[PDB]
Amino acid sequence: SGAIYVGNYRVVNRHLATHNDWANLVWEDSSRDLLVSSTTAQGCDTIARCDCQTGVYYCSSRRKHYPVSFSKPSLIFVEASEYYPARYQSHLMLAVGHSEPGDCGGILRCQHGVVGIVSTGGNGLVGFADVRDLLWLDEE
Ligand SMILES: COc1ccccc1-c1nnco1
Ligand SMILES: [Zn+2]
Repeated sequence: SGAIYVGNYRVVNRHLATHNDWANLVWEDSSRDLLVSSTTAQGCDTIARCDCQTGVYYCSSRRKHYPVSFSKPSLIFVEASEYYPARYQSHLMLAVGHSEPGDCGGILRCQHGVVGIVSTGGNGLVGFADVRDLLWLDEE
C-alpha cells in the first residue's frame, strides 16, 4: 500500500483505489495502474520534474529503502502472478530489486522529489509507475 499526497491530489495504484477514491475521482488510467482522487487537506509531497534514473524506493516487504537505478518510462509486458493476470503496462520503469504485491504504493524518490510508486514485480525486478509527466499534479 501507499499513496502520494501532492496539493489537493491523492495518487494511488488504480488496483488499490478505494470507493472514496472513485467517489472523488480526478483521473485514472488502467494502462498505467494509476488513479488520482481529490483531497480536502493539502498534501506536501513534491513531484520530481526530471529524467533521473537513480533514486531510492521503499520496500514494505523488507522494511527497507533501497537505492536503485531504473529505466525510462516505457510500455512493458508484465507477467501473470499469483493474484494478477499478464498485461502490458505503460509509463513503467524497471529496477533490479525485490517487490511483492503488498509493496505496491511504495515511493520511489530522487533528489527532485517523488518519481513514482511501486506497481509491478517478478523475476527479481521492481516496476514503478512514473508520475513525473503528470505536470497538472503541481497546480489547480
Ligand atoms: C509489486 O508488485 C508485484 C510484485 C510481485 C509480483 C506481482 C506484483 C504485482 N503485479 N501487479 C501488481 O502487483
Ligand atoms: Zn530527479
